[PDB]
Parts: sequence; C-alpha cells; structure tokens
Amino acid sequence: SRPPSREIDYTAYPWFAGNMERQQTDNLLKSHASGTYLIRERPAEAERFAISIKFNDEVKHIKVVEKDNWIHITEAKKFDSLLELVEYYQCHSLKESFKQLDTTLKYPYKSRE
Repeated sequence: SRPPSREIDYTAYPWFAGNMERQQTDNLLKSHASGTYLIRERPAEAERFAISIKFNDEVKHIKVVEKDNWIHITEAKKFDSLLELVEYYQCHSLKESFKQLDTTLKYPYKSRE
C-alpha cells in the first residue's frame, strides 16, 4: 500500500457523511443549532462533493468543485486538497465569499467533536 493511487480518507472524519440524501440533510440540521456543519458525498459528474451547514435557523448548501488536482467552492480561495479547503474556512469566517453567512465550523452533525 502506498500514498498514491488514492485520495484522502475524508470518511474517517466525524463531519463526513458519505452517500447522503437531500431530504436527510434537512432533517439532520432541522433541530440542530446555528453552528452545525457536515459534508455529503453524492455521485455527480459536475459537483463531486457538497456541503451543508446550519445558521440563522436555516440549512444552507454549498457547492464544491474539483479539477486538475485542485478544489475550491468559489473563486475567492483555491486549494490543492479538500482538507486545506475545509480546514482554512473552519477557523476563519466564510463571510469573504458569503456576505450573508459569517459563521465557521463549530459543531459536527453527530454530537460534539
């Protein structure tokens, strides 16, 4: 076994939900507070991975794009791996891209990391 011929085990993380449904996402953060983040994994030709956070008593959805060994939800900050992308905006507010959304990754969708 070698590092290459694969990617990062994002599933190992507590905030990762592989094979998630749209209806499930809503019911997931339907009771949660304004500070619940979770990343889904749906088989799509355009958007590989997707994000769903809760804030202002609402469940928002972000789009993630990956190409040429790069990843970025928007054209504000580019990254090489999904980790660098989520790890960067987890400590700093994402208001830079979402003027309306100024919240960072606080609590997961399982309990409390």
